[PDB]
Amino acid sequence: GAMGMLKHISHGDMNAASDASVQQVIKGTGIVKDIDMNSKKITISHEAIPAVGWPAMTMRFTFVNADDAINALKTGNHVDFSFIQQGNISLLKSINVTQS
Ligand SMILES: [Ag+]
Repeated sequence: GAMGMLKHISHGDMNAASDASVQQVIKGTGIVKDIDMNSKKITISHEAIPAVGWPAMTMRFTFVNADDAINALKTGNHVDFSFIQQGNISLLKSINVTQS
């Protein structure tokens, strides 16, 4: 059949929102340096993240649930991630592999 559904392809009609569950979810980047699903800690050598105000250091991030991203995640991989600060505990919400 002739499938030609005239939708707003014109990127300017903002009907969809990029936000949903962003409660100041602090985003950053760095190279994964270790993954421990057992204690749910992922030690990532992370860069200067100005959103939290932390310099380029190696530190572990606690995740709530092992996602498909976290499953396909490997050490040595340069990634961009998103977490929320909880005292000293950096609670990893989501993680994106940008360079493997
Ligand atoms: Ag740190």
